[PDB]
Amino acid sequence: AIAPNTRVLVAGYGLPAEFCVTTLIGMGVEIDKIAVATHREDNRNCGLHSMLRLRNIQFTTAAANSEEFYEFGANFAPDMIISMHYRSLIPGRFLKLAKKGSVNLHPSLLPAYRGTNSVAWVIINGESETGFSYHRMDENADTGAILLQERISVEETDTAFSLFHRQIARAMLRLEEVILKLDQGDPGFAQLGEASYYARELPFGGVIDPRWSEVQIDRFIRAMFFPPFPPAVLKIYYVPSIDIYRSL
Amino acid sequence: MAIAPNTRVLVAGYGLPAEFCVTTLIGMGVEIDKIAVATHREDNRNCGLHSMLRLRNIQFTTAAANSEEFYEFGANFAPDMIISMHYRSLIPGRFLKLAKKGSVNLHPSLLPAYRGTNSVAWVIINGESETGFSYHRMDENADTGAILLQERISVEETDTAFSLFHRQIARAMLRLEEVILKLDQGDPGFAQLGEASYYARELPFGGVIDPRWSEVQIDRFIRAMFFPPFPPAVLKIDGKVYYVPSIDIYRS
Repeated sequence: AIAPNTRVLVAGYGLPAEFCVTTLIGMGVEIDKIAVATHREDNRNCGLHSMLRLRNIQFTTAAANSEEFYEFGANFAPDMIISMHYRSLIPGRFLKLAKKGSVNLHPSLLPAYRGTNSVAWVIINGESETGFSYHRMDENADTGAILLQERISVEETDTAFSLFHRQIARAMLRLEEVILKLDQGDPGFAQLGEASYYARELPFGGVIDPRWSEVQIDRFIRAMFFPPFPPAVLKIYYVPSIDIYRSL
Repeated sequence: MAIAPNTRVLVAGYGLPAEFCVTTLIGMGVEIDKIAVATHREDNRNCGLHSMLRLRNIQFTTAAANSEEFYEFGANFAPDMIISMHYRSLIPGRFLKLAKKGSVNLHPSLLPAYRGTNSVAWVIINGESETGFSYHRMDENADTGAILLQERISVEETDTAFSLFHRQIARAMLRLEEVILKLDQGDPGFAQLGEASYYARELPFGGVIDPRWSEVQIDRFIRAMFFPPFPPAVLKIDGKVYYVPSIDIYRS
């Protein structure tokens, strides 16, 4: 099992966090030993919210930088903090509340592909491999000792949509193991190699430059595929697949 | 090895396992227009799913499993496979027929042991030290058909219905991808073997401790009734009803 009377704060959003809470209940962690920091109910975060309400699990939606959020942590007094797709930077003072520390899920092999749109940028740049990294957190983004990584092959037929969902699914299959490592106080290993980073913004503002090769265009199209967001644009109009691009 | 291109997969399901199943199928490269979901009305446990369906524009029905609307929904979609993930109505033989590659259902017992519906509680109540889950091809009957995948889960002294139910889901989801690939490849699965047993829908002994049971049976029953937000096991002392504490406190 996990050490009894262990207190776990999950900071998270969506399925990953719903799945994490599920896993924790499965490892024996009591309800009063669990707490969730999240964001408001929306069309990705409804499962989490409906579970929090049904099972009466204490939670906050307060902003990560608010005194209300800090107090939610201090009143709970966690042993560990798990970040599952939490969308805001968690201040150092908050992370410091967790006496056994924390773990975040990042869908790249860090220090490669820090930032956001990792799954989109992996496809554009033509990577044959990506993966995910579970890592210990510090005050900074995507930094800290690696507890676990798994390599994910990128396919020629992958879109951002498919790679995003495979990222989640595969990452979940290693979560239990990761919580143990955190519980056992595994220090993990330092990040190393060639670090890269990519921004909030939508790659090339979602528009296809026609001076690119057919190979890069196809990749851009695939990386911009993410329903219900609009797909890539050509100018001459809307291009969700290479066939439709070949039709034009 | 990857799922066949243009595979068409209908998912009949409810709650997280179904949401996770769809996540699993999209990550395996099954395209959205080639996914369909049959589920029930939106309620607490099914929001995750309903919101996904709506956000990603995945076609779905909530029609009753025995309704003509449901049959036609399947017929029109024309699945290669059907995957049941905590679907709550018996799917008729004629619907399952539509899937050329057939179907799979997730059941949280080592079938044919613990057919029926409070598998987790009954496993605890009977003092099993070992249970598991079963992925199986469906036919017209409930809990019948060839096994594609069984995995063992051990039951602990500290397990409750709550803990075990959630470990059943978590652990079962980790074999899902593999099971979809078994169906992809036409694995026939293997006939069910061993002693069958069965348990009905109504809550074991109406949620009530019989004080004449031994300490060890009462221990088990209190654990099997622990499932928030539902009320725990009940003890009657001098014709006067009491809610039991958590086994933690019961054990002192």
